[PDB]
Amino acid sequence: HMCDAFVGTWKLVSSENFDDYMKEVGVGFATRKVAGMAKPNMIISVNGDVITIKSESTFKNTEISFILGQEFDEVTADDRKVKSTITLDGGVLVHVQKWDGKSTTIKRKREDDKLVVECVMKGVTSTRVYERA
Ligand SMILES: CC(C)(C)c1cc(C(C)(C)C)c(O)c([C@@](O)(C(=O)O)C(F)(F)F)c1
Repeated sequence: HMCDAFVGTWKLVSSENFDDYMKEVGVGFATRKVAGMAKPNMIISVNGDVITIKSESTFKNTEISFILGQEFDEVTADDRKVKSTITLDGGVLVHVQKWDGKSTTIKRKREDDKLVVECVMKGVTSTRVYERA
């Protein structure tokens, strides 16, 4: 029953500061413009110890599967090759991506009927709000 409140299909309903987050990460102009326009769904499922997170949009369809605390290699939607570890910290899914001596953290949390995603790169934070589809 790890992660029960995250499981389901979620749709993006608001975004703040996402372009600036992407700039800080190093995403190029054209990808920022097209990715920033995306209205993704996020589909989260659990089977045993394996969590799967899919992101589906007109820009890209991506999927990660992982076990909490166990590092994995990820190719991000902007084509970074990163080493990722996802843990549960006080009910928050904390996703750390490492590449080229850099690091970014993406947190997913349940707040009321929303799934709130906070993306941090150095001092820049983007907040993305999803609701059930
Ligand atoms: C949906 C899409 C492809 C625009 C997208 C692209 C990225 C980048 C480019 C890797 C920064 C990203 O981080 C996120 C996400 O962080 C968000 O919604 O905030 C995630 F992962 F939660 F879906 C979405």
